[PDB]
Order: sequence, then structure tokens, then C-alpha cells
Amino acid sequence: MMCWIASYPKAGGHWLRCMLTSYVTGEPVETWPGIQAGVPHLEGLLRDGEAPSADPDEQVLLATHFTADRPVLRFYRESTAKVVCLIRNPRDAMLSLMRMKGIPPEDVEACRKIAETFIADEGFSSVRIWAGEGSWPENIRSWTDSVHESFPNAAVLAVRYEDLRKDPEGELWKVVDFLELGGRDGVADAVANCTLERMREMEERSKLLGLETTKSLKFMGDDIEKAYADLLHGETDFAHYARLYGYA
Amino acid sequence: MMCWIASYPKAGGHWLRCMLTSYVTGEPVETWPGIQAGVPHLEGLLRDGEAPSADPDEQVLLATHFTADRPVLRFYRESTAKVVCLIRNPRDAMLSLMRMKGIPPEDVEACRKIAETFIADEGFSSVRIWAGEGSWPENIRSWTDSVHESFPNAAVLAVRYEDLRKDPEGELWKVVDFLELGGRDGVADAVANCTLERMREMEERSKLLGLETTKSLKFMGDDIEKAYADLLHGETDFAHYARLYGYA
Repeated sequence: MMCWIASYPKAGGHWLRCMLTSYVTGEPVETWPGIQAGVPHLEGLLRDGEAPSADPDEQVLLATHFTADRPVLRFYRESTAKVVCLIRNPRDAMLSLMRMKGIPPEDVEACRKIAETFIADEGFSSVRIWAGEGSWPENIRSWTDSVHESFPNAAVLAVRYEDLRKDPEGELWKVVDFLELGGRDGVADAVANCTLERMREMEERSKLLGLETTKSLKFMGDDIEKAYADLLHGETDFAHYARLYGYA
Repeated sequence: MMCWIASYPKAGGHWLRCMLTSYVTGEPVETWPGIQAGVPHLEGLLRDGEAPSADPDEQVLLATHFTADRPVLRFYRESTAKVVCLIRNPRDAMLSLMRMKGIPPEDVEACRKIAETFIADEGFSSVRIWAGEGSWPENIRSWTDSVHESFPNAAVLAVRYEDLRKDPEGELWKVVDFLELGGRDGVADAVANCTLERMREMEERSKLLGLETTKSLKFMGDDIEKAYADLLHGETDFAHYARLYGYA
């Protein structure tokens, strides 16, 4: 049966997928493309004209940022057994976009434009880097409370990026155990093989070989602090999920 | 039943798709996104998580640069009735990549790198802009002589970009008639609505509104002329198709 690592952009997809690959391998992940080989990102596969079997006989582990209800996922409607929904603080996601885009905390003008768009969209809708991901609460709802709407046979386990970072081997095991990949023995090594350090080192090594690759809001202006806080404590599905996963 | 405008990159996809949209509309195409709306490019749809119905009841016209055998197209195996295979001189395709990449005919160093890669790949395999398109003869074979391998019920009509450019209303009609979209009356207007001139004007107008958008080898070095001519007159499937569609 079919499994998904679902995650809204910048939630820590690459890291969790890398850990799950080294765990399954029992070996560190030598090159970046090892992530796409270990837990294929569906968007990646589609770009090449791949499209994994609907109704596989053995367990297949895939990843995506799509909401569960995108038409392309319908082929997996009945075969989807499990979902791991990786979630991260929306504040940090928004800062993460600023970093990956090379914007320093001194181009306030340009940062304000990102945070205002993110606040109005309740996510990344206007960022062209990604498609079909919806807003942040739309994404989570679709993979959690309304998952049966898209995948009637699915069980779901949420995991917060912040709990993964605080206790990597404990939370990884929850995931490994839920996905039924094996014993807790190999979990320690998987964590050690994929630290922030080992990750950057491996990404740089790959970029150089030619291979394919890739805080607070106060510094911004108090009126973006209030605009965020309004959204964070308001009555939308955004606020719902922020409270539910302890981000208020 | 399902139809395809298949075409290797730079073959004139946008232009033929634009003409087919204005023909079907009976009106000019006001904005660039009108092309994707009129004859959706499958890669485009997949990027958003769309995936058109397998086995539609009425005629659906889609476009792609994928070879016919990409796994993602299997969903349309049985429902595919027709293919229009748009083909262009491989020499011009290679020059076209140079233009769209903003390389002047005076950065010979950089041009040589493109032509040498294109010659060795027999197409665009190494250009990251596109994926799943295969080499030039692989692409054509898959949509023509071996089409039944991927789409057992399909009839195919080839059209050369060069014949479209020499006689636009005559060759467009061949396409319109083969796809059974209606009478020859509207063909004249479709051609006039989508000239190189009207096209650039519409693309610039769109870019400005904010909307989403996008000779010879002698000048290069005689040893690339000979490298191309060797390939063009050699014994590979490349040479086969170059002779067959009058590019030798």
C-alpha cells in the first residue's frame, strides 16, 4: 500500500526524507539525489513524466507538497494506506523563504513584501516556486481532518518540525514505527547521518560534483508583528491549526 | 477521445497551439495564458497537480514534449485517438535554444558548448529546462512509427514547422481537418490572429500586465559544421528522421 510524507513547503521535508532514506538504507546518504531516490517527491517524478504505480503490492513511500485533493493524486485514492503529515511553525516557514531566496535581514523593504503576501495568502500561494500546495491550513486540513475525502482508507500521523528538532531519535521512531519500517535500533544512526552539519556538507559536496541540488518578525516593523498576531489569534482555519499544533 | 499536439522543444508548439485556440475560439488570443487554456500543455497541468480525465466522452486536445512512452501518459493509453506530431529542423531547434537563452552570435565559446552537447545527445537531453522529452529521433519515433506501442488506437499526422511557415492557412487546415474541429472558413482568421508580429505584441502585453510568460551553423567554426554534417548524414535514427522530413 501507498504512503505519503506530506508537508507544506519549508516544513523540513528534505531532512525527514533524508533521515527515512538513511534509516531504510542503514547507510548515510552520499549525494543529494539520494533523497529523491529514497523517498521520491511526486512533483519531481511528474516533471520527468514518471508516475508511480497505483495500487502497488508492497509498501511505497512517496512525498509531496500538494494538498491531498489535487486531481493528480486521485489515482492513489483507494491505495493510500498511510500519511505522515510534517508540520512547521508558519512564522519560520515565512522566514525560511526569505533565507532560501538570499534576502538578508536588512532588506526590510523586500522582506515586508514577502510577509504581507504570506499573511494575506495564509501561506505560499503567490510564490511561483511551488504549485498546488494551497494555503497552510488548507494543506493541513486536506492531509489530516479531511484526509478521508481524498484517501478513504488512510490513517494519519502528524509530526511537528519543532518536536523533530528537540528530540530527533524519539520523534523519528514514532514515524519509523507508524510506517512499519522496522526496529528502533537503526534510528540513532539515521539521526546522526543527517544533522544540519552533515546535510550542508553533503549538499555542498553534491553541488560541487555537478549534481542537481535544492528568529522573529520584530526586526521587520511592529505593524507586521500586529498583522501576523491578528491572523495568528483571529477566527480563520489558519488560527485553528496554529493553536492545535502549539504555534499561538 | 483524447488528442495530442506532440512536439519536441522549440518546434513551434506555442504558435500551433495559439492558432488552434483562436481557430476554436473564432477570436484572437488576448493574453499568453490563453494558450495554456486553449490547448493545455500536460507538463503545465502536472506542475499544478492537475491531471485531465482518462477516457473523456467528448474530444480533448492536449499538448506535450514528453515521448509517447513516458509512464505518466499510460493513463491515456486506450483513450488516445489522434496525434498531431509537430516537427522542426534540428539545426534551427539548436539555434532556438541559443536565442531563448539570450546568447548572441558572438559568444562563440558558449554557443559551441550548446551545439556540441546537442550533437552528442542528438537533442536536448542535457538541457535542464525540459524533462522526459528524450532525444529528437526518440521523440519522433515514439509519436509516429512506434505510436501504437504507447497508444494502440491512435492515428497520427505529422506537420513540419517549415511547411506551416511557408503556407500557414494550407497546413493549419490539414491539422484542423484531421482533428475534425470544423470547416476551413475560420482558418484564415486563425493564421492572421497569430503571426510572429501579433504573437510578440501579445507576449509583451502579457509580461507587462504581470501575467506569466514563456540561419546557419557556419558562424561557429567549420569543425561544428562537420560534426553536425557527420551526424546529419550518418547511420543513426537521427539521420533517418532528418532525411524523412527533408532536413538533409
